Order: sequence, then C-alpha cells, then structure tokens
Amino acid sequence: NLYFQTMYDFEYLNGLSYTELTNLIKNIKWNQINGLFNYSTGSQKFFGDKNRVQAIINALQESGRTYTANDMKGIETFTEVLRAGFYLGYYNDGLSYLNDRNFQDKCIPAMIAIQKNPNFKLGTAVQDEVITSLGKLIGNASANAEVVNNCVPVLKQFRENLNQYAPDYVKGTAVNELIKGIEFDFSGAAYEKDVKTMPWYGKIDPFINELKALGLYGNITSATEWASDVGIYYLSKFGLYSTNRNDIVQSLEKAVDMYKYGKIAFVAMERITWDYDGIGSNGKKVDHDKFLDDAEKHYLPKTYTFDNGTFIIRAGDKVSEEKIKRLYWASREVKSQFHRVVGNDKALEVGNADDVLTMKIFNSPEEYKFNTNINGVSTDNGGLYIEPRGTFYTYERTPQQSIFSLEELFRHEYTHYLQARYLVDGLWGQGPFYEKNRLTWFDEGTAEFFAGSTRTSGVLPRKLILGYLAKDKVDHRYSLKKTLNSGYDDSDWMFYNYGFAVAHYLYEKDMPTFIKMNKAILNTDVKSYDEIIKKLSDDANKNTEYQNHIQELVDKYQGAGIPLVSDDYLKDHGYKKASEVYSEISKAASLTNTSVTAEKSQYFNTFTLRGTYTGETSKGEFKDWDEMSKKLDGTLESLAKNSWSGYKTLTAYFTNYRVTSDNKVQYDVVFHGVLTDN
Ligand SMILES: [Zn+2]
Repeated sequence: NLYFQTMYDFEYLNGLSYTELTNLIKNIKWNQINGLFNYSTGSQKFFGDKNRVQAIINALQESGRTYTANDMKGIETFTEVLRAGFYLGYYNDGLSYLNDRNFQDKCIPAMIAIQKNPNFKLGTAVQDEVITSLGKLIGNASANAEVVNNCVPVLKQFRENLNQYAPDYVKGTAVNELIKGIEFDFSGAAYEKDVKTMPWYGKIDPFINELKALGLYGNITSATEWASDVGIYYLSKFGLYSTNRNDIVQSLEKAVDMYKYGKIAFVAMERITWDYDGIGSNGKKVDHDKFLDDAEKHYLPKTYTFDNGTFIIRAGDKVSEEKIKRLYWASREVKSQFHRVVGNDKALEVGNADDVLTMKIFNSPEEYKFNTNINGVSTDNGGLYIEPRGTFYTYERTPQQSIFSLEELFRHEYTHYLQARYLVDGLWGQGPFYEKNRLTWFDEGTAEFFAGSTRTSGVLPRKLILGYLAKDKVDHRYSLKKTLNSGYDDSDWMFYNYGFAVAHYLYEKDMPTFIKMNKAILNTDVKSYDEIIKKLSDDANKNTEYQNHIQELVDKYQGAGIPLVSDDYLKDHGYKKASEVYSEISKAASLTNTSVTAEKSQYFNTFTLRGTYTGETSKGEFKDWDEMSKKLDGTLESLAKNSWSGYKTLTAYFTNYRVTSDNKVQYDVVFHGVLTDN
C-alpha cells in the first residue's frame, strides 16, 4: 500500500521487495514495527503471504550462519517478527496455516544454522541474546530432537560455570528461556496424544542427562538454587520422553534426599506426584503426606502444651522457651480485655477446631516459606490465622525482618481467634455480616486495638500504630464516613490504621456506641449494626470528634509504648496454698458463688476462678461498665501489693451485664493466674 516512511507500518513493509524487507528487519529493533503483535488487515497481508515469511525464515538462517560475538546480524528482531507471525496465526483464522506444525518446522533449518555457528555459546550480550531469542522462537515455532540435543553444550557450559552464571540475570535468563521454550513446544505437540508417538521420544537422552546433572548439582547456594530447581522441574518434564521411567523417578527421589526440606525437594515430590502418578522408582506409591509430615517435624520439632492441651505451640528449635511463655501470658491479657468489651466468654458453637488453639512458629521468615508447601496457606504475610483449623501460622523474627515483634503480631492475630470463637456466629467471614462490606474496618481495626491490651490498665494505644498516624494530615486522614464504609476497593495502606483510630475513638470517647456495636454483632443483628454505622457516618459532629481524636493519638506518639507482657510473669513465684489464693481473690473482688478449675501447662499450672459480683444500685449500663473496669483493675493492682509474686500473673474480666430486680449492678467475673500448689 505505502511507499514512504523511524517507526514502520505494515502497509509500508508490505510494499517492499523481500530482499529490501529482510535487510531492513535485520538492522532495526522489533519495537519499531507498529502493531507487530496486533491483528489487522495490514498484519493479515504481511504474514499470510507464505513466500514473505519463508523469505524471513531464510534471512534468519543466513544470520545464524554468519553472526559473530560482537554482531547479532539482527537475529533478535527476525525471531520476534516470526514469533508475531505464529502468535497471530494461533489466535486469528485467516492466518491458520501458520498454526500448522508442518509449517513451523520450516524454522528448524534456521535454528540448526544458529546452533552450528561457532558463536552459539554463552558469553557476550549478543551471544546470550541469541540463545534467549532461540528459546523464545522454539516456544512459538517448533523443535525436534536434533535442535534439542544441540543445546547440550550450552547446558554443560552453564553447569560448569554455575556459580558465575546462575546468578547473572542475562545468562540465567538465556538458559531458562531455552529450556522453557523447548518444553512449551513439546508439551504443546504431545498434548493429549500417546507420548511414544512423538518423533523425539527416546532421542533426547543426552539433553535429559544434562538436566539431571543440573538438577542434582548438590552444592547449591541461595544464588544458584533456582538453576537446580529448573533442572529438576524440567528433568521431570523431558523425562516423559525417556524410555526408562524408573531411571527418571530415581533421580527425582535423589533430589528429594539431596535437598530434604529445601525448595527443590518439594519440587521433586511435586514432580513425582503429578508427572509420574506419585509412584516411586521401586514401583510402590510414594507417601506424599508422610513427606509433608516429616518436613513439618523437621521445621517444627518442639511442642509446648498449655491449658490442658487447648493451647498448643509447635515451634522451630531456635524459638526461645522464654518467648513461648510470654506468648501464653499475652494471650490471657488480650482475652480478658476482649471479654470485658464484648461481654461474652462462652464459645458460640460446639465442636469447632478452635476448641484447641494451635500455633505454629517457624524459626525465621526463610523457614516460614515452607509452610505454604506443608500446610497449603499463603506465606506472603507476617502470620495467618486459619479459623476452620484453629491454627495460627507465624514465625520468629529479628527487628530487621519486621517492625512487629512476635508477641505484638500474635497479640493482633490472637484477636482474630477471639472474634471467630466468641463474637461472630457461624463460619469466619461467611455470614450476614459479610454479605455486604460491614466488618472490614472492624475486624482489622479492633485486632490492632486489642493487641494493645494490658493486665491492669485496659487497652492502650501502640506506639508503632501512632507512628503510622504521623503522616500527611493534609487531605489524607480518613473521615469517619470513609473509614466505616471503605472496603478493598476504595482503600490504601492506612485504612487499618484509621480503622484502629475509630475503634479507639469509640472505646475512649463513646463506649456506649462501642458496646452497642459489639452487642449487635454478637446478637447477629445486621439491622442495628447498620443503623449505628449510618448514624455515625451521617453526623458531621462525630467526624469532628473523631478527627480530633486522631490528632490526640498523634500527640501521644512521643510518649507511647508497645504493650508487652511483664517480666514478672516469668519470675519464680514460689508456693502458695490454693484455697488461700481463691479466698483472697473472692474477698478482694467481692465475689459470690465461686467455682474454680485448675489447668496444667508445660512450665506451670494455672487456675480459673469464676464468680458473681453484685454491687450497688445501677448508674446505667455504660457508667456501670466504666466503674466495674476501675473497680476490677483496682482489685488486680491491690492484689499485686501482696507478698506473693504470683498475684502479678492475674488477669480478670467480667461478662453478662445485668441489673437485678432491685436495680443492682451484676456481672459474672473471671480471674486467671498461675497456680503453684499441687
Ligand atoms: Zn489482622
């Protein structure tokens, strides 16, 4: 169509002679051809002239024959043009002839020429790019056993310089693209056919052996591990085209043993399971689950059992016993504050997995990654609680690996365990309160909030979250409306920090609403919850209140702290007669109709004392809550003035607010602490 111009349209290229065209292609870059990968009338007529594409194929072959270490003879730009051809032909009827294997094979003479060149080696940028381009072309075109086995020298060269070459992006990419391209083509052709019917079947043993050597290199480092990963993955794939099935499975099994509980061993097992029907070289079925089970025992060998086996920590061998204890005692501080605010400590459902809380704490982030392999959950996080398993997965960490210590993070995630067991009825995230966007701010916001639980001072803000709140006031602070009604669509990284601010704002400045809101969720009453959220969002004064609270929180940053369990918990408390502890607590807290259970843990025993507290005439539910909190914290503080160090392990909460027939405040009250009497 066109006969005048440095970007080039198909209408112009279509008008050139094949010799003027091929020459032009040879000394431009692929991106200079407009709409190369787009299907048009112009690209239709460019490809679809079988003579012109065969002209391009021929030019490529001549480049393969003549390229040097410093000059690529336009092999990249040629390969991309052909790739565009086979790509458009796969997707667009009218260029259907390009999708035909018999036509794709017309590139093999070009490929063989490229490989016969003395410069077909890893080395300089040109030589590497040729190998890269070749692999990408094979993925869209074709290969046969001859071209595949001609890659064996490259794979040898790479292997022989693995520590120099495997880390290099360019050389690593070259080899990866070569293997990946060939496999894509072969699996494409072998798709849904008897694999013994393929030409290359049995003819690629030299290539397969090069993958073997790569996969079983053994002396891998963090930098080179992917290379041997590649080796094993593709050993399995290409080994489908070997006559000795058991020989391949045997090498995959050696990978498993050689690499045991590193990445490559998981890959090797996957290959045996998927590519070889999970049947070992000895012909017997491989115990995949035992391997996973062994992997977990390796990574999490230590078990620490608390509360008659209802709080179990499985941990890496380097996670501190001291830490383990601190986490137990943290759990109790958060639990208690949560029950105070919610007013229920009876599990909503009978028989759920969370009847036992299991925590799995890997030694490190590195080792944490294997938890996706082992337990099938994401490890792109600092931790995760899976409610239907009643299991929290996380890992020990230094300050460099995370801003959050293990205790801080657990304190947050433990609240999710509390929400599912004690607050939100039904299955986690799959009830009325999730049929619309309702609890997104709440679930995360209150978790950040309850993480700041203390023993005797209620819930306190956490310095790090206040740190986040020191960011652009300018336009950036969420309004109350935005925080309450914002979801996964409308939000950025500060969402949960403003959700915490709403939680805290309500806690400190509007407890009546916080209690109402919590009751609404507890009672499974979406109507009332929605009304509270609408009232809050519609009242501009409440937003002015809230905007101020945000500044107040920000002002508290300088002097703020990380609520963390005291060292007092870890001291040697010494003996005290049980009935004396129960009497002093019962008297001090004015409890009636008390009962106690004792529970055995790894390093100590505990007790849980339950009673009824009937006070003076009610001053209203919310003022009652305020005063009961000060009375109960006062009781905890005065008990810790006693000589027995064990009184410093106490946590307490109250539930089931009611008024009596004579208007007297009433609660169920619960204390928990260490027990040092047989
Ligand atoms: Zn969370």
